[PDB]
Amino acid sequence: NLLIDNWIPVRPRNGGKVQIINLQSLYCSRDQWRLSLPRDDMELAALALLVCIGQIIAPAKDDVEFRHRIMNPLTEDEFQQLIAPWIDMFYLNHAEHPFMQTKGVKANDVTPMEKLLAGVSGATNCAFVNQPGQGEALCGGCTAIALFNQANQAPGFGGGFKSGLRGGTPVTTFVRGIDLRSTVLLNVLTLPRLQKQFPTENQPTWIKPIKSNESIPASSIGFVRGLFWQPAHIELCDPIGIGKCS
RNA sequence: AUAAACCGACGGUAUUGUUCAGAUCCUGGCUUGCCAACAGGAGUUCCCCGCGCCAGCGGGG
Repeated sequence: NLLIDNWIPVRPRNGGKVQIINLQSLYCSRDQWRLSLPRDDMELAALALLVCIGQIIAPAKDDVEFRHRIMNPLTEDEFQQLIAPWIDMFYLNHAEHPFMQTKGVKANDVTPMEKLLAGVSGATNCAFVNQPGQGEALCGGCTAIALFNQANQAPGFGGGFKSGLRGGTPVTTFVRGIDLRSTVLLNVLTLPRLQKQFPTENQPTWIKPIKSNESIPASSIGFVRGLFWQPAHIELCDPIGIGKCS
C-alpha cells in the first residue's frame, strides 16, 4: 500500500546512501530528503505521484495553514487521520481494485516490464542502443512510478491504447522546494483554489471503471479520478521473491 | 574496454536549342661620336737517337 509501506526512494538532502521510506516518515519529520533514482524522468514521475497523493489527503483550508504545514511537519496522529479514508485505493496487489489497474485483462501473451520503461523500448533502434534486461524485475516503488509515468507523461503503447488527459507527452511543471517534503506540499492546491480549479465521478478508473466506446464530458470527471486517471487496461502479474530491482 | 560495445545513408538521372562587334583615323618636326697610338718584345723543348772540333748539326715520336 502506497500510503502505508515503504516505497519512496530517497537519500538525505546532502547525504549519501539510498534508503526506502514510507509516506508517514516523509510527512512527519524535519528530515531533509530528496528523491533518488537512476532516471530523472522517474524521479519526476514519483514526485507527481506524491503530489497527487498529497492533493487528495491534505488540502490546506487556507493560505495561512498552507504556509504553516510547510514550516511544520504534521504529527503522526494527524497523518493517520488524513490517510485513513484513502488506504483502500492504494493497493498494488488487491482483489477488486488494484492501483491503476484492471482485473480480468484478456491477453494471449505477457507484456515485458520494459514497455513501462519509457524509452528503453518504443523504437526499432532501442534494442541496439540500450542495455538489455532493465525490466526483468521491478520493485514495488518503481512499478507504481512507472505506471504513473505511462498514464501521464509517456505516449500510449501503440494502436488501441489511449494517452493521458493532458494528451500525449505533456510538460509537467512543479514548484521547487528545499526538500522533498516541502516540494510536495508546495504543489498541493488549497481547498479554496481546489474548488475554483474544479467547479462528477470522483472515483478512480480502477474502482469505477471506464465504459468502452463511451463519450465523456471533461466536466464530468472528479479531481481524484482525473489526477489518477488510467487510460489503459493494465493488470500486473504475480510478483517474485527477494532480489535486486533491475 | 568510456550513453560505451557491434554499427554504409542508400539506389536512378543530357541543361538543352538560336546569335558579325561594327563603321572612321600620318606619330610627327630638329641632331659629327669625336680627339691620342711600332705588335713589338722574349731562344726552356720533356724525351729516345746519329755525327761531330763540345760550339752545335741531324733523323724518328
